[PDB]
Amino acid sequence: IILTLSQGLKKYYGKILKLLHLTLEEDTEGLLEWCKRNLGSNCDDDFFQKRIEEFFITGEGYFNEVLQFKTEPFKSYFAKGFLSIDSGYFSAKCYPRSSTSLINVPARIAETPPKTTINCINLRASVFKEEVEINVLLPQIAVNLSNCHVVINSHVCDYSLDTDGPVRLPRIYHEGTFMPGTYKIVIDRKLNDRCTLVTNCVIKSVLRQYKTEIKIG
Amino acid sequence: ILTLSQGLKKYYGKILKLLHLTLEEDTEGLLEWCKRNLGSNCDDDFFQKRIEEFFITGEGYFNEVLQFKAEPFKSYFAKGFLSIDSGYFSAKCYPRSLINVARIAETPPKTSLKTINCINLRASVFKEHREVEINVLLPQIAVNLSNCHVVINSHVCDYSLDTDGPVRLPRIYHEGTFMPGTYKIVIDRKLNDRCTLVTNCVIKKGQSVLRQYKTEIKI
Ligand SMILES: *[C@@H]1O[C@H](CO)[C@@H](O)[C@H](O)[C@H]1NC(C)=O
Ligand SMILES: *[C@@H]1O[C@H](CO)[C@@H](O)[C@H](O)[C@H]1NC(C)=O
Ligand SMILES: *[C@@H]1O[C@H](CO)[C@@H](O)[C@H](O)[C@H]1NC(C)=O
Ligand SMILES: *[C@@H]1O[C@H](CO)[C@@H](O)[C@H](O)[C@H]1NC(C)=O
Repeated sequence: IILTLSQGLKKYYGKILKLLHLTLEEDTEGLLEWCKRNLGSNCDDDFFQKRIEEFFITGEGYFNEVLQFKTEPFKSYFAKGFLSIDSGYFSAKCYPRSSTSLINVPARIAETPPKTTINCINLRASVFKEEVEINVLLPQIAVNLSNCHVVINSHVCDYSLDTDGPVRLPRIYHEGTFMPGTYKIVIDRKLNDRCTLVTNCVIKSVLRQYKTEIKIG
Repeated sequence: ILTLSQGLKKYYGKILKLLHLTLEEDTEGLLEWCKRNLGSNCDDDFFQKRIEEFFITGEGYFNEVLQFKAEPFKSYFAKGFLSIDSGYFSAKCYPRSLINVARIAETPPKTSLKTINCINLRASVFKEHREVEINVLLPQIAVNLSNCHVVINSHVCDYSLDTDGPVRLPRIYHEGTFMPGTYKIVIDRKLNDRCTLVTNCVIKKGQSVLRQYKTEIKI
């Protein structure tokens, strides 16, 4: 029943990741006693939501691994670059606002007449002979992966995805829903053979929309 | 003739001198290292452009030679930051992946840091361990250290200083002189006993006229 320091931290990280809408499952059993024994405060959804908000926006100086700022085992506050929120089943490298100097979340675009090296206003494809990166500029327009293993980078949180379907982006709640403005999807060509991305390619100052299936390898 | 590592350190030395971070350099044999390894000329124009592309208009990946896009620097396996280390001075410079750079009136204290009432300075003491940070908000107004060893952080480049006098900040040239918008000065109290920082404390509604009085921060 009693949870150790690392186990309680991993459960704390697991719930924070689920509120970020990065994972679809969680394991948060036993977190109430770990908080009231180490943190000393309640760990309800309000506590976490405020912690996520304070971390990604309105950040102030240093913090701790429990994502607490200040203007017993987590009182050292030797963290300002980034924080590695790792629950054991899914890891994420999240960057605080203290490192950055997120949009406030749309419309549906009309249809234009190929669905299968592209020419999209919303997509930027780069090929490094060293991998393939497909940067997107319209994060609300989704890019569903299929039979793929990617790592997506951003200015809010970097992490790797293998679940097929819609890409899960972090979403902060502070007077509304805040989503990143743009994210980049890197794909290792050397296991990713049958990887297919289905997206909506945008053609031009009115914009147009047509589906396309971009496959790598 | 200079080896690969030695040529890189001299390459870093010239970039550091152009950044106005160091006052001395060792660049003898650097042109031969460039035309033999880089394949391009290594004049002040070449370096100035490399500094320009690195700190502004940066786009994606680069190499330790500050080039963006047997050729030992064609793999472009470098992201995040670059450690410009010449052997005599190290600096962790971050690419964008800067202000453009007035006199304030005078007001009538001459010396703790718990209270300095400065609009230009934000003094924090981290009892969280053993360190003192004095954030500055007006980089043009200089803070001269005396008998001190600090490490200054910024959004352009982190490095440590021990030379007494004005703090040396990076300066990028692109249609003008660009300096960082704000820098942080950390001081480890646990060798840094005789440290004295002399700065211009800013005192005194939106209609408030701006004022200035000298102050000597003792640690
Ligand atoms: C975000 O947008 C919503 C739109 O209704 C608005 O109500 C809210 O105040 C905005 N929040 C911020 C922080 O801009
Ligand atoms: C991604 O999947 C969702 C859910 O089925 C779908 O509505 C959307 O159209 C897909 N993406 C594109 C670009 O079609
Ligand atoms: C700085 O001033 C110079 C000289 O007028 C100008 O060319 C340059 O665009 C300015 N840069 C910024 C960022 O204001
Ligand atoms: C620092 O040194 C310069 C040297 O010219 C001097 O003018 C200035 O008054 C000193 N103090 C400050 C706060 O800059």
